[PDB]
Amino acid sequence: IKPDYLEYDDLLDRDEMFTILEEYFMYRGLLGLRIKYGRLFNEIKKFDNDAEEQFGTIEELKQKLRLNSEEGADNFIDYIKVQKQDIVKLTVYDCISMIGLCACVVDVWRNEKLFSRWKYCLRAIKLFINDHMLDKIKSILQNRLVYVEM
Amino acid sequence: IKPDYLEYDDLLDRDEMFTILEEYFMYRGLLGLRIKYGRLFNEIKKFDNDAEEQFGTIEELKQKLRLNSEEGADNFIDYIKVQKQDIVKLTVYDCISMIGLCACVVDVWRNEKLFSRWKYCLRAIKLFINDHMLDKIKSILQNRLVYVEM
Repeated sequence: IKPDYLEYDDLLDRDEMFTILEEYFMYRGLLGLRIKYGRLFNEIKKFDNDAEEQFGTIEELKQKLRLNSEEGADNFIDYIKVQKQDIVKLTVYDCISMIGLCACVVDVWRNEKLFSRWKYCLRAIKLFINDHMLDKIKSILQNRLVYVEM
Repeated sequence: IKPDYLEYDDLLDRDEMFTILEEYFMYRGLLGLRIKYGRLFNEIKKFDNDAEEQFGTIEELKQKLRLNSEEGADNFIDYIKVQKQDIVKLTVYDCISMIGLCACVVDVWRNEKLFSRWKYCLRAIKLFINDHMLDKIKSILQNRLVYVEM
């Protein structure tokens, strides 16, 4: 049995980055941010800052993609595919920003009670972030948590 | 990619009983019951009646097992082991009541904001309900859904 990541403070080598992200989008997407997070989820939360910088404000994105419309989730996936298509040399930081964007998007859906749309965040991550990039994100998070400790 | 089960109205061969129950406990444990459910979850919700008849009221269990205490999840698992011990020969209907019991317990934890405890419902199901029994539960649900169509 894997741990629950909601209040988890570490990122061990045996912890699977994809599972962490699944639990992150589940809890953020269903419960929201008025909940205590552990140090792990609190580090992932910091990715929101990167997202806003790379892709713009969530307000602008909400309007551009009509996120709460019937087509909103499909519009978000299309947007992610456009980014994947267009970024010439994808970096781990593009992927970090994309995780943050998914997180800001899942908030819009939660606030609207479109609870099941959190699943699209996972669909988006699988399209955009390969296993090599997941490993790089994992190592970044491990280093940042060590720095927080020390 | 499997469908989302929150608003799902069917139960097909490809839909796995354990995944359905994972999502049921996740959604009920995190969002609660003031949410639109599909026909599938609405049938599973009927298992609450079986639970109360077989195991007693949630108020009795909450007290007996000190569910919201530090030890509450472990007390719940101990209790599941007790029931399995005391049942002479387990039937599909014992397993149905047990699913309803998990559901009624997850409500108590949601209400207390012990949000990660829903995971213990899955541990309980794995201890109590084998794949043979899950198959039988699936058949029963499928039958009940046909009646709802008619």
